[PDB]
Amino acid sequence: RVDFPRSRLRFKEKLGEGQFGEVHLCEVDSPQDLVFPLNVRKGHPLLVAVKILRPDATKNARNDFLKEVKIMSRLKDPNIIRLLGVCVQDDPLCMITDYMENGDLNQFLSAHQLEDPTISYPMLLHVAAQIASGMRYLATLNFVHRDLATRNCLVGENFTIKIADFGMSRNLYAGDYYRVQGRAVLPIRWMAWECILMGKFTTASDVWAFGVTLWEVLMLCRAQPFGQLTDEQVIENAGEFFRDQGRQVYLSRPPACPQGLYELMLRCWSRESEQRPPFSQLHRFLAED
Ligand SMILES: O=C(CN1C(=O)C2(CCN(C(=O)c3ccc4[nH]ncc4n3)CC2)c2c(Br)cccc21)NCC(F)(F)F
Ligand SMILES: [Cl-]
Ligand SMILES: [Cl-]
Ligand SMILES: [Cl-]
Ligand SMILES: [Cl-]
Repeated sequence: RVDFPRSRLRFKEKLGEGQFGEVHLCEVDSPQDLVFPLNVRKGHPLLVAVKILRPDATKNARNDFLKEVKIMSRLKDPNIIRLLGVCVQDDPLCMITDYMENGDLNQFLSAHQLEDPTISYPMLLHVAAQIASGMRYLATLNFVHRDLATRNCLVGENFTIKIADFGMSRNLYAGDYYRVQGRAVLPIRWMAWECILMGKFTTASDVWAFGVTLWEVLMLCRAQPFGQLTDEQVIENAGEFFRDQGRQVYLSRPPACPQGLYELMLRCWSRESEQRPPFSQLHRFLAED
């Protein structure tokens, strides 16, 4: 219940610039003194990522950061960001996690093509299975992510995946969010129809977003969901799911995706939230395959 020693965090480079803070890549000085679940290979650099709140950030930003610490303090799964430690008794407030050396999954995967930098079909399924495993864990906690997408996943060594949540402000992904003055920013292309129409976010809407995330993976992250349709058309499509007159449209089957796997995606996009498969089944399907 004690702070990680802030003085042992040695800056190396900036990983991200946020509205109210920054994420740094740091080395941990003399880490064997602290093992704090640090995974140290003797005499090698222990690299960590540190999310830091600017000390002069607004009171509201500090309040939101303190709530994030509370949420993050519960998350203990190999496929979700895990806290190695925090520095919160004094400023700047910080949260420390393992460094994932290959960055976000969208940028990582889009450099690859399906093997004839390549990636095999079984490896794509292994990536997707890890995401499903992380979401399965969140579901056991009754924790709704609300923004699952490949841009919010991180890649480490050997295609290991962890689910994160960068928020909605990065310029690189601005086109993935729908902005209206005075409203929440919304990842409409990943959202179940009931999220769009009623603002109802649940584990079942996380399953829908998982279907879209799986589609992205099988597209090698080289296409945006519903990419030829306008934001207005995507919102209109949510209405068609509600109306249930056969005019709703779905993401198409990726070239890399067999029909059986596409049918799993379609189950994730069931109109009725209760008919969507649970993450325990999605993981089993993908891990067997
Ligand atoms: O994970 C979170 C929220 N959260 C993040 O998103 C990040 C990690 C990713 N990030 C980065 O800037 C970045 C970029 C390249 C990187 N390489 N290696 C690490 C790394 N980080 C944003 C900040 C973070 C840290 Br750090 C500490 C504590 C929480 C978080 N929430 C859990 C759930 F909701 F999703 F389940
Ligand atoms: Cl710091
Ligand atoms: Cl863990
Ligand atoms: Cl390809
Ligand atoms: Cl591979």
